[PDB]
Amino acid sequence: CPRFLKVKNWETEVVLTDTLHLKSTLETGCTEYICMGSIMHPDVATKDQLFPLAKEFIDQYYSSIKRFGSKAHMERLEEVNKEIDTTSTYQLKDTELIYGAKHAWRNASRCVGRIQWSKLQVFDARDCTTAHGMFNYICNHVKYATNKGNLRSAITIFPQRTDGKHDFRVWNSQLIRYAGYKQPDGSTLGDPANVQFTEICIQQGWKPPRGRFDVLPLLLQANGNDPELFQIPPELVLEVPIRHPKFEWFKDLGLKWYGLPAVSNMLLEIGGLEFSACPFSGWYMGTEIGVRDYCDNSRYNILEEVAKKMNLDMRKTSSLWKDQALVEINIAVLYSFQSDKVTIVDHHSATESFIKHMENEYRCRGGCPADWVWIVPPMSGSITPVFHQEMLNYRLTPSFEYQPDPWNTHVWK
Amino acid sequence: RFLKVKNWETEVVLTDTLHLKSTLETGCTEYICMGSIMHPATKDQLFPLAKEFIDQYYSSIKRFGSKAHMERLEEVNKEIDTTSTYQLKDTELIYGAKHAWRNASRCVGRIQWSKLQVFDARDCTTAHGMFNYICNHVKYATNKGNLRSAITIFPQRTDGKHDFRVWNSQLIRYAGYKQPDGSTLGDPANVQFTEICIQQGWKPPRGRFDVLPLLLQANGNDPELFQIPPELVLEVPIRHPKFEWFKDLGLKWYGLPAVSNMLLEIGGLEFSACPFSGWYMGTEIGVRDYCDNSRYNILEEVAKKMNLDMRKTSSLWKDQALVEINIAVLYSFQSDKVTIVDHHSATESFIKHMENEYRCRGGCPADWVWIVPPMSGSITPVFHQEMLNYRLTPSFEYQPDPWNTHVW
Ligand code: HEM
Ligand code: HEM
Ligand SMILES: Cc1cc(N)nc(CCc2cc(F)cc(CCCN(C)C)c2)c1
Ligand SMILES: Cc1cc(N)nc(CCc2cc(F)cc(CCCN(C)C)c2)c1
Ligand SMILES: C[C@H](O)[C@H](O)[C@H]1CNc2nc(N)[nH]c(=O)c2N1
Ligand SMILES: C[C@H](O)[C@H](O)[C@H]1CNc2nc(N)[nH]c(=O)c2N1
Ligand SMILES: [Zn+2]
Repeated sequence: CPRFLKVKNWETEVVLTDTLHLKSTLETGCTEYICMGSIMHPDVATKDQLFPLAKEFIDQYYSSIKRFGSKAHMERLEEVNKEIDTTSTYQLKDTELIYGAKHAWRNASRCVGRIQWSKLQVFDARDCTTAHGMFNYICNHVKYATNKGNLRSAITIFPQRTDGKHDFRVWNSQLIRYAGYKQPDGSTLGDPANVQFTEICIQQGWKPPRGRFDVLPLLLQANGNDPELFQIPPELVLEVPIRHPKFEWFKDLGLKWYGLPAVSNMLLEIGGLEFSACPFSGWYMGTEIGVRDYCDNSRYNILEEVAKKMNLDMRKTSSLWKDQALVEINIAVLYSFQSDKVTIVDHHSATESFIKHMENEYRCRGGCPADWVWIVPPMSGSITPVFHQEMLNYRLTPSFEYQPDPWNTHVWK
Repeated sequence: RFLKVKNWETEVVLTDTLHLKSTLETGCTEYICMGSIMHPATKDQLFPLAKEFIDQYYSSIKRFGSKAHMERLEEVNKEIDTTSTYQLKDTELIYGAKHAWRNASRCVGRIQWSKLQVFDARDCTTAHGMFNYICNHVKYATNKGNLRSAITIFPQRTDGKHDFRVWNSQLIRYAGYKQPDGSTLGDPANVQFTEICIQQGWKPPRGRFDVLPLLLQANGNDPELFQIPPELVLEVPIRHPKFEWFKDLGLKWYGLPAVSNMLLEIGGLEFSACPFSGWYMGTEIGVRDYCDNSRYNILEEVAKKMNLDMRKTSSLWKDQALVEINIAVLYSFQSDKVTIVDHHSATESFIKHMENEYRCRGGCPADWVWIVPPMSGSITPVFHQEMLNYRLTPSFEYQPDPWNTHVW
């Protein structure tokens, strides 16, 4: 592979040079003959597999703190090595764990918000043993992160995988989500995305209110055991009713959303250790709710209903009645959130911030992996600075990975 | 391997077998992906390239291994042998150009690929002949508003020394003038080229929408200026359906989109001059041309007349300004019976086209980065459609700008 690579910005002619792609660890899916850049998704580790993985991470950590080749560095290596040799695994120091989680965020190519990567609160929950213990740690995460609307990014990290039969998993894809109920007539109430999971919850014992914005319970699995339901204290779930600064009728749509974006189905990998339960949270970009949650045809799909109340021509597609209703929904989402002092970033600010971030990364780190397909907002793309930015995408470790859905793999006791 | 693509909205899955047929590299490796990078012969090189092409021609017409097929291979062989190149049959020229359109991973219009009008201009020898050939393309392809797809093909490369090149990247584009005060009149994307025309003796009207003259190079010779007759250049006054103040903005665009700087490649032959044209997707003009900061840049101005709050980015004034600008663009073309496709319709057609391609051809290369409209992305059905990109041949490829390699 070639040493230096170039990326161009076609709006500013700025040309950056990427040396970091050389440290790529795993596969992208692409080959010389085919590219999978638009493809969404392209039993444990043995000793000899783990040794080099771990050393790589350690060396990396000691090169960050400017102690590479030091006495503490070589001594750490020998300790880690002795530990894999005898126990088939090892354990990360609190320092290593915190560096590793910040660095998996920093390396997350699909994430437009990584300018904040270094400010992340890491909650070590490796001492956990039960679902109640999990429910407790998560509740504290929610309360810390939410901070009364002044959100703060945090991760809570549960015990790492051992033999595969003793995983900790959060069964909810995200900590806070709205239920979805299939009707007998085929129509759906709530968030259609979450139907399968809502059914699981109901079978597992949940009594559903059967409403449009019913907050799902946590379903928590510890040490390989069957999952258990716990409801989140509603006082811990900050929520924003959606109104519009011009249209008085917009609140009549009875729309709200949750203030905390919190991913709980991804696997954090550090030094070859697998953290199968590692919920993290930040704050929302306006478009996530205004465009995807609200407007996607298979989600809340309110475009037609907002169009009606706007009195738009809806026969001709070229009237652009859809794009007009879309902008106005996203105007209301940013308005509601700012007026309740809940932290939220518009897609112009975020993309501008990210270009800044990327440039500093190229400067200081010799590169910054990025997934243009994910990075570019799902509305008004070309009018944001990232659209015109060339981005090399590759996978650096530590990283956040996808993992199978637990209800597909779990062995019921 | 077979590969699968899923649409995440409909959950439809398609199976790609076609990708097995490509050979050209994409740029990516198993470790680095360049899906967002814009720009990632001899007798012995020439024959197998020619052979594969003929093979798939005679396979597409269901006469594979025929006597017709066998002599063609023989004909082509003896010809490369004794001439270091070979000429395409007319049937093969037409197939090669339609199929190069068909393999254009970055084109959303490809549902139309087979209704391509093909203009053979391989008997051309001067810049004057080119100009006459181009005028005819423009005039046919414009057709009084009812746009039709066409391509014109000038003689193939031979030795690099005698290349045919249209120097305009597009047959019709507005001029760009640098001002003493730093700013730019006309089109800022064209400013260099405009000054190469002026340097060649073009008299610029120094205006915001001055059609640039043709700069044609024939057989490796110096380029020569030529004005397209105005009656062949259809343009549209851009006006708004509800905003009666919009016309006062002074916006017009040309009706005919026509890329003239690329390079058609068939059976290992290089047509360095092959202007093709179809019709516009509204966003091409409404978003990119008018609203990029390095283009016409009118969002500030429009949102002013629209009287929006322009103090904070989070009031999404740009996103409002943008939608109204694109409404006008569609409404102007439609009102003038000039062909245009909106991005909702062009995307639907594409998804339908993909279905067709998979169904009968086992795949359809697509560049998601380019296929997704530059506005309202996820409310079009292609945002949610997974696409595989790979380079099938014949293809349209890029080439060095002429003024970087030509000696006078
Ligand atoms: C601090 C505020 C943050 C903002 C504004 C932000 C922004 C975003 C956005 C808009 C997306 C796309 C979401 C989607 O389309 O589903 C995303 C994805 C992602 N973000 Fe962030 N993020 C933030 C914090 C974080 C943190 C704290 C982490 C990890 C520690 C993280 C890691 C990721 C990852 C791994 C993805 C990809 C998700 C997937 O593949 O499904 N982000 N981010
Ligand atoms: C007939 C109606 C057509 C429509 C609606 C259409 C639409 C589009 C659009 C919107 C783009 C993106 C270009 C940009 O944003 O810069 C594009 C690209 C492209 N189209 Fe089409 N097109 C049409 C006809 C054609 C024809 C006749 C050809 C060739 C025979 C063609 C081949 C291509 C190629 C090669 C690109 C890639 C441009 C590049 O790489 O710079 N298209 N098309
Ligand atoms: C950490 C973080 C910050 C931020 N601003 N946004 C996120 C994503 C939040 C989220 C919240 C949510 F409810 C669903 C999703 C993804 C749904 C599945 N995808 C693959 C189609 C994501 C995460
Ligand atoms: C054949 C065709 C059909 C159609 N609807 N649109 C096109 C492109 C028209 C066009 C016309 C034009 F003047 C410039 C461009 C893009 C120039 C390069 N970009 C990346 C900075 C494109 C071509
Ligand atoms: C098929 C395609 O990859 C898929 O629809 C992607 C496109 N880009 C995206 N970008 C973001 N940020 N989030 C998404 O869910 C998607 N979806
Ligand atoms: C860097 C990136 O490749 C560049 O901004 C691309 C993105 N997608 C595009 N898509 C179209 N249709 N036209 C373009 O010029 C671009 N530009
Ligand atoms: Zn790729």
